[PDB]
Amino acid sequence: HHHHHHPIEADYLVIGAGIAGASTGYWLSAHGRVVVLEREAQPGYHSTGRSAAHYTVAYGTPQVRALTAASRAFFDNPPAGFCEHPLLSPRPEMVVDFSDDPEELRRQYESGKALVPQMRLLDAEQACSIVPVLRRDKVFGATYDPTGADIDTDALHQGYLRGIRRNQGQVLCNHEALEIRRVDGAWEVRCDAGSYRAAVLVNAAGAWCDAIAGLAGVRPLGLQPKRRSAFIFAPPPGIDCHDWPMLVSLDESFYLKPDAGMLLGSPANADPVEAHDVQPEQLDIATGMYLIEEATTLTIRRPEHTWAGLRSFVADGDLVAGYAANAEGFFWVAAQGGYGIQTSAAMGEASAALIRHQPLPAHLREHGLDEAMLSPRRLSP
Ligand SMILES: Cc1cc2nc3c(=O)[nH]c(=O)nc-3n(C[C@H](O)[C@H](O)[C@H](O)COP(=O)(O)OP(=O)(O)OC[C@H]3O[C@@H](n4cnc5c(N)ncnc54)[C@H](O)[C@@H]3O)c2cc1C
Ligand SMILES: N=C(N)NCCCC(=N)C(=O)O
Repeated sequence: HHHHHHPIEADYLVIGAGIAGASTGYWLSAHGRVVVLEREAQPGYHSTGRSAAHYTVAYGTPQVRALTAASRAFFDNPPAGFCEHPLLSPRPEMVVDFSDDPEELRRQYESGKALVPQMRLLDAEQACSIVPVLRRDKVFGATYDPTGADIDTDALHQGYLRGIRRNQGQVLCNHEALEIRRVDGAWEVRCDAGSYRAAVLVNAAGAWCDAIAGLAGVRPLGLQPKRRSAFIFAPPPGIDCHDWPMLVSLDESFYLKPDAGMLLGSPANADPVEAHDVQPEQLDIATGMYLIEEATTLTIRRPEHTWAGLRSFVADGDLVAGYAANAEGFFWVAAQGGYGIQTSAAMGEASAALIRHQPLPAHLREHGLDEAMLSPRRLSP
């Protein structure tokens, strides 16, 4: 009974315009008609705008580390015209043992060194020389990754979206997918003003990927969104922190990193929650501030900014890029966890290749990636 536009035909409908949908759509867009359907009025309102992203490697898991390592080539040397300014800024990471767990510290050093030969093992004095506000009594040693970097997430994100548009793709905000149905050989998505059809449905909906499967009648993966809060605060007068590394506790109880001339802190939490527009909890912010004030001489005045975002995982902690078993044309780009920005170039290129029934590109295979490692089929016996 209500008017709708005539349906729009495409080759791939991408649900979600965050880093997952943008990166996959970027690499698809040279090959066919891409339409990205995004619920919000902007593409980076959810997790992709909430990360203050950092890059490493040295450290998630074999699959995560391989996706991250394979992404660096694009970040450091993206195609001409992709963006105006460098995407990465140097920002070593120092993981400090505040627990007195030398065996764990040595484990993480040996493991990181295997992918990052410049990985170093520091004693407590060396850690305190690098971040001089550390309390020496609280520090037992550290690892140091000289190769870490900060990511200009908004430039990267906007570069992917711009590339889609330059290849005649569409990025449509205020286009929540409300219904999804397999109709005459295509996936057909109803948005509030009209419908969209394509042989391939690319589910890149962040914390909402299982909700999208629910609209489509496709068995979900068991994705678990987890809240992480962060805040920005001023350093004390006389503390010149702008060149400090990313500092993380060995047991991931907190982290602290410069963000320009301010400091970013976080309790590095992972509280399981439903997919929603998540807000910071006061106990998260108070805990992060408490732990920083205990580990360092800093005292924290009232934050300038607080927020939280969702880091969404499947059971094994690995990302998912692959067609659903038994659901023709439904492709998952999911379970980015805490790693969606730093893995986005390899995930985007790999997912687009697999959607198109193509082998993974050599340079990805050389970093120890294969289709099986990415597939949702591994979550089932
Ligand atoms: C505090 C914090 C720190 C982090 N640090 C880092 C870091 O250092 N490095 C790193 O790589 N990552 C980091 N992350 C993780 C990173 O934020 C996520 O992995 C990444 O942003 C996930 O991207 P996404 O595209 O899957 O999700 P999102 O950006 O949330 O995008 C999903 C999109 O789908 C849309 N959508 C949902 N349902 C529908 C629907 N029905 N119709 C249409 N659109 C829909 C949403 O509106 C949203 O825009 C951090 C995250 C947090 C919160
Ligand atoms: N880099 C580490 N070794 N751990 C710090 C995690 C930072 C991060 N990607 C996040 O908050 O999701």
